[PDB]
Amino acid sequence: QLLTVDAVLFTYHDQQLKVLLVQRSNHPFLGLWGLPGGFIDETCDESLEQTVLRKLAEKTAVVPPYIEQLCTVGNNSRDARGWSVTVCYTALMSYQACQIQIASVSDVKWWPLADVLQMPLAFDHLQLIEQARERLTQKALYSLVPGFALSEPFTLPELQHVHEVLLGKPIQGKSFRRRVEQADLLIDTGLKRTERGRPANLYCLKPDTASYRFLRNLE
Amino acid sequence: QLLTVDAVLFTYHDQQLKVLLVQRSNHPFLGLWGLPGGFIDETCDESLEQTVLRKLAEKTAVVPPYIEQLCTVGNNSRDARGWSVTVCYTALMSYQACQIQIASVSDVKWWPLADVLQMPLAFDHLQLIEQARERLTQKALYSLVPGFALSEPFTLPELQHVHEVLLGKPIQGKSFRRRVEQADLLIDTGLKRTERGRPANLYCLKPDTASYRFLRNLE
DNA sequence: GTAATAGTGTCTTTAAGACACTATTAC
DNA sequence: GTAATAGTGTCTTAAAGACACTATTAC
Ligand code: NA
Repeated sequence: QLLTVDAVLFTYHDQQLKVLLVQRSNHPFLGLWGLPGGFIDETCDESLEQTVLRKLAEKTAVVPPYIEQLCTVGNNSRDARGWSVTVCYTALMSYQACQIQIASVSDVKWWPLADVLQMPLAFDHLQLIEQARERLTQKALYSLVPGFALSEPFTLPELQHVHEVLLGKPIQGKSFRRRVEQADLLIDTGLKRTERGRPANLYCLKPDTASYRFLRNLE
Repeated sequence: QLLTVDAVLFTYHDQQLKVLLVQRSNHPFLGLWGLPGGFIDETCDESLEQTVLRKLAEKTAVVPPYIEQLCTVGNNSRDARGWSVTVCYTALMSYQACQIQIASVSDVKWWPLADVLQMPLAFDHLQLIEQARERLTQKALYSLVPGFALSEPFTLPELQHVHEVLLGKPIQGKSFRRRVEQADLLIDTGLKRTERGRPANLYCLKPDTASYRFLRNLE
């Protein structure tokens, strides 16, 4: 081993992306903010994914609905002690699902993505986060994967705004709706949610939203 | 460490993909065919990529023009001797650039992709290879990355046929030519290659072919 | 009624598919 | 001339952009 498994976990709340951060309880950089993650445990971990799920669960108490391997970083500069390797994942979950737990804890917090990009973070985690969010931004163009950051069920303009924040620009609502109906990835619950407008349909994500990719990108 | 760094290295020759295999010089499964790869050497390797390149160069004497990290596999099943982690890459290079040297050698061979899918390979390298070509097949739909498997310069129908083999079906020549023209990724050498037909333009790949993605997928 | 937010109709625009038509070589 | 392979012109199709329109709530 000597290897590490980290995760960049995103969610959406307050019309913004937040990212889960954990304050190191060990040297070096004890008390610096970093990504959740840690060493492999061969007694309970049977795959790398099992590890990153365990590290997340140990902080949020829930297994997130979406988890993709992002990349692995390894070199002799990211850590002053020498050669270090991290297998990094990207994940999405809903904010309510775990806000309650992380709040009664001080070494764990949802941070506003936008802020984070200004905080000094452990090792190369800032870069990893940027990489994660870039890849996420890509998925905004050709999947409905961002949906996994919402609570279920959700309205279509909720989903849309999440995409909009990721692309940093508005999206033709009509285009979005067309794509959604076509891709046949949402389950209409028949319920509605009203918030200062016409009541909007509430939908749940079909599982294969994770694997489904659009043939054309948005712009 | 204890980690390993492998590569699925493809090329194209005789209207088919071949993949570089290396016969294990060590136990276990000594003499079984597997991917080129190996341990990290902290004296001379400074990033993971430097490792994989060194492992490839040690067998081909050529640094491949395209290399992207595929994924990292780690669990307790793929190796009977317990927990095992491989960081695996996908690479492309041209066949002639390398054939000469590797024929001089016996524990190294270009294999026809189509065949490899039948012979037994070390550990989980079969799956890795399939992931590799699956993703390569994806790139055929929305990049010109397959080009890196050809020798420079090459004709557009040469490039096209490579895509066609990856997609396992024929492609509309006009569509391809439009896409290529629009993406402004080829350099016309003003040279021509005549082979049983009208002479065809010879082209070189602009470096940024590696990162360029089309807005719409082919079908 | 109005303000607000959800959702549609429909036209224009983009880029791919289909495929017949031309071009340039060896013979 | 024919056969072969490279490359075009152009109509049709699929799916996004733009944007005016209707719908359904709270007040
Ligand atoms: Na990866």
